[PDB]
Amino acid sequence: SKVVVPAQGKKITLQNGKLNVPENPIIPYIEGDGIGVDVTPAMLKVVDAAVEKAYKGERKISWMEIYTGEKSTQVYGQDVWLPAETLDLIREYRVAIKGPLTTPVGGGIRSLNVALRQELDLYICLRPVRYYQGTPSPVKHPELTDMVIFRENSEDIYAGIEWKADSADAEKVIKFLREEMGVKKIRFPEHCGIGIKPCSEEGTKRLVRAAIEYAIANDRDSVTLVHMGNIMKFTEGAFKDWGYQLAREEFGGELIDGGPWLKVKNPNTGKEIVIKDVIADAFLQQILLRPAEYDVIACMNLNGDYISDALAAQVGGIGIAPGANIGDECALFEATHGTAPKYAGQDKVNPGSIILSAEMMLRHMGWTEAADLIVKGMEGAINAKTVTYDFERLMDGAKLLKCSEFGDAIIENM
Amino acid sequence: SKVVVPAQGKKITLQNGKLNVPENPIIPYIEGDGIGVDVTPAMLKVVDAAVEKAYKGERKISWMEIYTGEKSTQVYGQDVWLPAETLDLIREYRVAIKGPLTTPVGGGIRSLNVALRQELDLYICLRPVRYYQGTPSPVKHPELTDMVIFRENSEDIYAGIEWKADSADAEKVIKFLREEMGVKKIRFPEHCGIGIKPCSEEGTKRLVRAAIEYAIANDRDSVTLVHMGNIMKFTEGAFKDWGYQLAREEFGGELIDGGPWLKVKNPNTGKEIVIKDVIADAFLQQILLRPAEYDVIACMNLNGDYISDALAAQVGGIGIAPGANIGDECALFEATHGTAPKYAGQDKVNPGSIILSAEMMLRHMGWTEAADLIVKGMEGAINAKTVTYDFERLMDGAKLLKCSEFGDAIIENM
Repeated sequence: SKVVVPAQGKKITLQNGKLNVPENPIIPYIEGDGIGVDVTPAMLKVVDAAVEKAYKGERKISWMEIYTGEKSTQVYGQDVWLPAETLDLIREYRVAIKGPLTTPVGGGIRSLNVALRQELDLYICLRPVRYYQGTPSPVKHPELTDMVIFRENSEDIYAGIEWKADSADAEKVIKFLREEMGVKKIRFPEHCGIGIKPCSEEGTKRLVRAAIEYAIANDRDSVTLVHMGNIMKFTEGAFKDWGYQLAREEFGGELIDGGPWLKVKNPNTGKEIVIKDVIADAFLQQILLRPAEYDVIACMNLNGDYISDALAAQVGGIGIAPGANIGDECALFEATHGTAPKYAGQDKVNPGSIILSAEMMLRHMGWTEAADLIVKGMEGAINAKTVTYDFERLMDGAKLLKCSEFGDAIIENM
Repeated sequence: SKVVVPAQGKKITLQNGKLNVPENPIIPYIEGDGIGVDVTPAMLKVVDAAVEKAYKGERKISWMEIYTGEKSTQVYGQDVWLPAETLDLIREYRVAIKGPLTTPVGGGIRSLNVALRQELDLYICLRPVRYYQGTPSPVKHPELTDMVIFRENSEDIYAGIEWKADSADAEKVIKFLREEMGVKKIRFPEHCGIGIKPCSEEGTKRLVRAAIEYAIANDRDSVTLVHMGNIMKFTEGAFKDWGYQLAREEFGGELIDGGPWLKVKNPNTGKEIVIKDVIADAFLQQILLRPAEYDVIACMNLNGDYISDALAAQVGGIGIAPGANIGDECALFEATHGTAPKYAGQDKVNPGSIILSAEMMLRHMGWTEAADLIVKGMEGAINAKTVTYDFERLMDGAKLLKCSEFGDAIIENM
């Protein structure tokens, strides 16, 4: 019911782990709640422009609206926050894009962002953060940050295995812990809440396999594994050891000096990719202090969340950091920010994060000329100092532009 | 066996939740491994100076060496990393100080820092981070950071309840989760590692009671509760709700506008302490971007670890951030950094973090004139630009001083 398939357009298809992409492809998009009604029109107008320019008129995306979040209840019953349908059309048309989603409070429904990521097994959350010349930054030297994050999306504490304090189930599990497993380290068991953090071999190796394979494809200098593993030996300490095992076994890694770090062969280039580890709290500090020593990061779901958001802040963008959730069978590109409902409908917020995730969506389909064009576009709009509220409270002599007008400034510069 | 009690000195005593502190008190100190052999001589020389000056000769600390870490095996059997004795002498003499401790790898022995913190129920880890005028910083505006962290120390994932992947126990607990509790959200159960994160009411309220009581004592503007609670409803989401319940019930909190944030009465001053919440990933960004809006932070063990280390980096100090572990019955002041064994014995490392934790130790005994004197001392040593390797690679026209020589520069300036 209510999604209308367009007339002209063909579905993308998978053949030999590679995508066959039509000249006229169907790409679904979820508009988003709150500021989604503003940034999703800017993204469609500028992607459309960037492929009319790049392929001088021969390719054209056919856009199809699908639903999640608040707009879905409007469209069906107030009861439904993620229609079973949406999950099928992201896997069928293989590549889709989304704006922001908030979830109802308390009321059973778990973060919709993670319902989608987990129900479609999008196990790689990829978050590249680089500096755009001319962005107001908090830090002194932000040009030294050019990092790419592979945050694991299927596991960690972020899975949602938790029981309410004084639940009949919470008491069921703490009794099992004290009686059957000999756990003395629980300080207060009466009125206590419990969560489970799982970490496995086949889940941490599929994420670090993609992170090393991406360093090889893009001629990157190092892969850092971050983990708070001196305290959590068997979940984060295990992920450090299992990621090293994999660079030894599937990628032929070899010892530097005498440890712990390894050296890996680029087959396409013969350069030497270093594989290292930093414990995550020291890493949080390492990213402000010695940022050029780090490049590709591989980490678990909660660590990757905090590191990404921190790195995005460092370089000047809570609001223009691109995102992708990727799996073997499909992919979803998303805006990374909140719904921000106070400033919604008014067209003043920044569309940068959703536009730069449409860039990431275009590089993945293999349309790199239209994507390099959307980044030529963003570097000029900003060099020319013409920008949105969030970059103008911060600087001198910038001209203030609305959200629909800033997309038109991206087209001007490509 | 081997700790020698000094001849002149009396033990500190507790009476009515307050300390009775002798003119000639006994304070134990654990030297530390690695750079501990260098920074612990600087701390003793400068504290001794700061009380000969302040009390013109009438008070004198009697220091007593107790043991943990590497030096303990030297002193007893190679088998013992934390002698049962040490735990008794910290609780008996009530206030003690430590240098850094590393733990043996793998080999059963859990992080010695947390064995001490957990076995002595030091449930408040207090970490104040402020900027010292003239420190090389990564960020543009570091003077805006003056924060104090109450990291909870008894719980969270940081407790150490974890089982090896493919352990007989790990399979015991995942079978209980799938069969008896109906857990479907575990992506890969074969070859999977598990950890438990507990969060309770009597544990989160004793930590937030201290954080509000400290804001009242020191005339602070706000108390922020950080939690990644939109994803972890029942451990971190529970700690947000339980900390609000406590400012309503024991401190008379009242609603601002209409939520969620509260307003609390200062009885000593009638000013208005705001109680707010930020979800932890956005907080990590909020600390770089709007740092003046935050003051006292209350958070769980893993969150408090990452936030502290990040805040310490922001302002210019991985290596001069003070620390205290506090409980109802005793307290331990510590250096926050690693053992750094490469640079050990050579006397080149910074002694700032252990000295500034001896400051914190002196304010707690109630000797505030000797403590204000140790901070007059550090602000001048740095204004005068005379400093250690770690602050000299970073700046212009500084004179290079060794570690024992930098303590002598702190005495000069008080």
